[PDB]
Amino acid sequence: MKGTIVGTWIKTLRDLYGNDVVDESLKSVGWEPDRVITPLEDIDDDEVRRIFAKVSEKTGKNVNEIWREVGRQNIKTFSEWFPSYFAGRRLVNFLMMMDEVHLQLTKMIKGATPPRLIAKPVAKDAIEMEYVSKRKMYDYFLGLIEGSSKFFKEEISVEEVERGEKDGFSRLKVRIKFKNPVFEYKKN
Ligand code: HEM
Repeated sequence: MKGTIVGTWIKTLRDLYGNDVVDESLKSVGWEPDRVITPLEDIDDDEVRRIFAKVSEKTGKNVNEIWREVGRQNIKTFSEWFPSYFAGRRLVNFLMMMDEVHLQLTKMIKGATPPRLIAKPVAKDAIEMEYVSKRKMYDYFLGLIEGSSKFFKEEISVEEVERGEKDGFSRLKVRIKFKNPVFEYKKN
């Protein structure tokens, strides 16, 4: 995982569960509770999974529940660290932009494996978005969508069409319906 993001996660964990749970979880994996993660640092994914498992243990919450909660809250952390991506944006616009954003923010890393998040209109008031990644972070993905809905104050309906692994990649396809029309048919 890219260091910058793991950093936002540590902060989000502190905002949700407190400094004691977080400092202890970090120590459990050999980290200094106040460790400084550089932007381009490549934090091992399992190491992050071990931190979340420890948070799970200490909080009594299911680890998937924690990822879901971190995803909802991390949007707020994101708007504070990367305000430029939210500045005068609408939810549909924000989401359609994500696949490109993840590519741009990892292009400086050789062999980068960002999640693919291709989205496409499928109705005047709905889009289909497919999470594709080897990391299997379904709940984080679903939580970020829910958190995004809350940030932009735009109500949505999220239908999980399919989830599973195809050719080594975990995939989750959702259909996101908005309260109002957001698309119009136009000449291709
Ligand atoms: C403007 C806010 C956002 C920024 C700056 C951002 C940035 C990033 C970056 C740099 C990574 C690390 C990728 C890697 O190390 O390979 C990441 C991971 C991830 N992002 Fe975002 N992201 C944002 C919002 C979102 C949203 C809204 C979604 C979902 C629709 C999303 C889905 C994910 C997921 C699921 C991962 C976890 C890694 C994986 O599953 O492979 N992100 N994000």
